[PDB]
Amino acid sequence: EEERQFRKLFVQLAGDDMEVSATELMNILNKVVTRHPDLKTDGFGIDTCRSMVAVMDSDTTGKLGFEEFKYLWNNIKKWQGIYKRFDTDRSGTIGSNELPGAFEAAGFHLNQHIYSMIIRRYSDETGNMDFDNFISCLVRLDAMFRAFRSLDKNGTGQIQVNIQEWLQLTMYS
Amino acid sequence: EEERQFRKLFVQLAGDDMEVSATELMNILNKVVTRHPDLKTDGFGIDTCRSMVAVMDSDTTGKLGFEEFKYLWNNIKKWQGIYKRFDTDRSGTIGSNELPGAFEAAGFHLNQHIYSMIIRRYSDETGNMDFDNFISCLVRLDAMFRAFRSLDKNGTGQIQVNIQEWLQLTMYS
Repeated sequence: EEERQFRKLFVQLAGDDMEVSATELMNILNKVVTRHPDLKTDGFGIDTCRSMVAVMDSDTTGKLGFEEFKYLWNNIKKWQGIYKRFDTDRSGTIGSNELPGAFEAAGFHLNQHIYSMIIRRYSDETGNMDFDNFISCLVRLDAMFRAFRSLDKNGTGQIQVNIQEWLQLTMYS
Repeated sequence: EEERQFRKLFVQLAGDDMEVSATELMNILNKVVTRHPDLKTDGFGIDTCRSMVAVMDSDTTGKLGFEEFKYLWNNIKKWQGIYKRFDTDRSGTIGSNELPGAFEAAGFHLNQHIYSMIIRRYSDETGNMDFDNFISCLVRLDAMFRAFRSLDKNGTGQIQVNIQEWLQLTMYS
């Protein structure tokens, strides 16, 4: 299967340590997305890669575990398809007319106000967004929802944070 | 003076609106840092630029006001000097041996643990950090401290957040 292949690659990279670095992850992802007829991207940069590693690095190592990798991978794979589905005219961007649906499909019911900020932060002048930013925005959004949830537990929707917890959850992403 | 010059430029860009866009800001910053004999950088990318605009955009416009610009500008200017001071051998990176001081000098007394995460998130394989990341890391750190503080007020060091406030403070940066 697919994951069994990435396992081989993970073993070729870290062996038993089974932890990939940001640079190594970047190269793995770029072979797939950079060489895609429908994606229109230069591939993931190391900064994005470090974000990806940072948000998945549950046990503060600095690398990516294989299971963490799978969660991240199926996310990019899933969002990749949503990107292609909404970039129907193959222009290399998803428009302001399709983005709301792209986000709903990605797994996020965002409030108008929050949606508006996200768009302003990740869209270009025209209000359009490319594959790179789409994935970057979503990896962060998923990480921030996960960060919130880590401090929730009781399910109240209200959390208490001190500056150390704050910086830890926001800086390390 | 210096700021009076940027005012002229701001007027040449937005006139009375006096609000610069991320792309416009990127071009303004790159003329200065990209053409610097001691910096060793390709200049700020639009993503970094959007972050800069997002963290300063106090009244959710999507652009940068001139006063907001000044705060940001004096920060980059200040951090730029700290970068040069610590990249003494002019290699284009600040080492793991100088970074602690670079951060203290920049205005941050960071706890070992938080410092360690930051470094792992922004340093390269070697533990070294370049001008781009130094500024990127600091713009974010300052923004996160400002975000915390916006919800503090009583000065208790403990804040309460709901998911909307959470996403607003972390996504829009």
